Order: sequence, then structure tokens, then C-alpha cells
Amino acid sequence: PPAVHLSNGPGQEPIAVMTFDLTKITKTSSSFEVRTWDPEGVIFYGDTNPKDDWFMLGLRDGRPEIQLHNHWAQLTVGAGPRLDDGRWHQVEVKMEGDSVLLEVDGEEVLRLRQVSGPLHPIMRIALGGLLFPASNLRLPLVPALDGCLRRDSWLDKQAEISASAPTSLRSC
Amino acid sequence: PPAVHLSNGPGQEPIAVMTFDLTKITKTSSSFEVRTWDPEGVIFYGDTNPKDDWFMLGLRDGRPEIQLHNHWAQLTVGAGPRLDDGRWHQVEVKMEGDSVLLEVDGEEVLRLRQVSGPLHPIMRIALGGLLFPASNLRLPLVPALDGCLRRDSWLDKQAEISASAPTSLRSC
Ligand SMILES: C[C@]12CCC(=O)C[C@@H]1CC[C@@H]1[C@@H]2CC[C@]2(C)[C@@H](O)CC[C@@H]12
Ligand SMILES: C[C@]12CCC(=O)C[C@@H]1CC[C@@H]1[C@@H]2CC[C@]2(C)[C@@H](O)CC[C@@H]12
Ligand SMILES: [Ca+2]
Ligand SMILES: [Ca+2]
Ligand SMILES: [Zn+2]
Ligand SMILES: [Zn+2]
Ligand SMILES: [Zn+2]
Ligand SMILES: [Zn+2]
Repeated sequence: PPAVHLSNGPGQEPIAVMTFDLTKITKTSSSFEVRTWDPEGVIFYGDTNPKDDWFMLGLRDGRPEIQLHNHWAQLTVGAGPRLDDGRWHQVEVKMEGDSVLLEVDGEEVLRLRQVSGPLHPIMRIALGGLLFPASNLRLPLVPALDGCLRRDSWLDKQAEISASAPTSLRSC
Repeated sequence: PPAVHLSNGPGQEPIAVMTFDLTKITKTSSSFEVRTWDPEGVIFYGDTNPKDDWFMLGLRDGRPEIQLHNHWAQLTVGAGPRLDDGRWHQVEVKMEGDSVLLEVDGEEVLRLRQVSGPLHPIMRIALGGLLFPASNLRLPLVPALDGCLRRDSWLDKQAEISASAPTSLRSC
């Protein structure tokens, strides 16, 4: 299937930004396959507020890292196996009650409990980069992730209000 | 290549809406292939203003029809061969100086001269439907077009600010 490149050029901004109507979402999960040799970068960022309520999933030292900041919880966590072996890996990020679950190749590798109150009119999902400077993360990293993404599904497509790509979505 | 369906269900609204930054456009042309048995419908609508400055390309009696309303020109024109034979046809709509050109299967079939002043911050392109009730056209038609679209390219992708799909883009 058609794989896209997770970072154009110098990796300063996301390849794509989706905007979702929060009252319309009935699917609170995302899933995709990624392939990379890059140990560090952003895979995707999500927010309901860029100052207040945000999430990032990336790689640090080859392994998944989640940063989360909202009314309930503020955290920086690494978990799961290294993904930076150049092989395709399946990833799923799900909200299940008040938890956020991370699954890798079908196996749960992480569960952040007591982090989310009820699913802030709009949620944005940014692929390959953040919607704020990396310096404002809890723990900065260099956002550019040189890898591929394919078979991706972001929340509930029925609730997507719009999608923007700043430049050209490149092939992998 | 992947063809999409030009009308979901009862054909009241477009399948997809693209928004473009008018100062950024350097390509003032659009092109696509269509396949249909339906003699009447909208193929695409474009506006810089839904009251003031709009364009529609559709079929009426099987044949291309353009409606255009702007500061320079107000018109309803039919031209070209019937397209409602269920075969793939190549269509290109281009602005060339102050004209709007329509080409079918590589051949110019229509040139609307003296219709456009210089290429209103934003242009919208709506596929398969209008962004106003069909009753407000110069000459109403029933907008639903049961056909396929593939190999489509809309203006200058570098100038696209966002794209929205209200429901599910179906396969053809
Ligand atoms: C991980 C989730 C939920 C699961 C998913 O598909 C992606 C998405 C990313 C944005 C997160 C969201 C869970 C709830 C959060 C953390 C909000 O509190 C603010 C950002 C939201
Ligand atoms: C046909 C054009 C120009 C060529 C094209 O690719 C599609 C686009 C549709 C909107 C039209 C535009 C030409 C200029 C118009 C007619 C403006 O005056 C208002 C709507 C614009
Ligand atoms: Ca990197
Ligand atoms: Ca019809
Ligand atoms: Zn909040
Ligand atoms: Zn794996
Ligand atoms: Zn005007
Ligand atoms: Zn033909």
C-alpha cells in the first residue's frame, strides 16, 4: 500500500494536519504502520488546545515515547521495543475509559491510566511534527523523523472537519 | 488508478471541498477523467465568493455546461460532445489570459473570452455539488451526478489551504 514520508526536507513542521469535531467522534483510536532507521523524532501530535491539552507520540533512543499534558496528567514516558530497525511495525494508540493504551505489533506495551477525562470543541492531529516549538515539549527532542507511514487511520473519519498539507506529501 | 464516486446517496452536497490561497496559485488549470451514464449533474463548482464570483462545470443533456457569474461576465453555455456514454473522458478547464478554456479528450471544445480579470483571498473548489442551493444557479439543474472521477488535479496543490470531506469518499 501507499506509504508516505514522515518528514519533508529539514523537518520543522508536520506533513499533514487533520481537524476533528470532538462532539462527533465515536472512535477514539488511531493506528498505522511505520518503518524507520531514525532513533528520534515525532510520529504524531494531537491537541484540543496547544497550550493546555496536548499529546505527542514519538521515538527517543529508538523506542516509543509519549508526552502528554492536560487537566488530569502531565507525563513523559518511554516504553516498548526499539522500532528503528527498518522493518514495518504496527502501532495503535487507543483511549479506553480514562486510560491511553499503546500497542506495538498487536501487543500492549504501555497503558497510561487516569489520564483522560471525558472525550474543547476541536481535536487536531499533526503527522510528523508538532503544532508548537519543540522547546515547549516537557522534554525537548528534535522532531524530524525520517521514516515511512502507511495503513494509517486517525480517530473517526466521519468527524474530520478538514485536513491541510503545507507542502507535498512525498512517497516512500 | 483509484476512481471516486461523484455523488453520495441523494446528491445534495459535494463529496469534497478544497480551499485555496489565491495569492499562492501559479497553476490556473484543473484536469480529470470522468465516466458516467448520467445526462445531468454538477462535475465541480468553484468560487471566490458564493454570492459574487462563481463557476460551475456540469452536464446537461449529456454535454458539458458551464455557468459563470463574476464582475466581468454572466453566462450559461453548453458545448462539446455528449459524455454520458459510460466511457472514460479527459477534461481540462484552464484560465488563459482573460479566457476560460474547456478541453475534452485533448481537444478544445469551448473558449469563454473576456470573462476573467486578474487571478478575493480564497478560492474554493467543490466536487460533485455546489456551495449554494441549485435554485440560485442562473439556470437550475439537479446537481446529483452519478459518475466516477479519477486522475484529478485541482489548481495548484502548493496553494491548497485545506480540504474537507463531509462523508465517506466512495470507490468507483
Ligand atoms: C491519544 C489520543 C487518543 C487516541 C488517539 O487516537 C489519538 C489522540 C491524540 C490526542 C489525545 C488523545 C487522548 C486525549 C488527549 C490526551 C487530550 O487530553 C489532549 C490530547 C488528546
Ligand atoms: C474556471 C476556474 C479557472 C480554471 C480552474 O482550474 C477552475 C476554476 C474554477 C473557479 C473559477 C476559475 C476562473 C475564474 C473564476 C470564474 C472567478 O471569476 C470566480 C470562479 C473562478
Ligand atoms: Ca530524527
Ligand atoms: Ca444526475
Ligand atoms: Zn483543556
Ligand atoms: Zn514489529
Ligand atoms: Zn468579486
Ligand atoms: Zn472521450
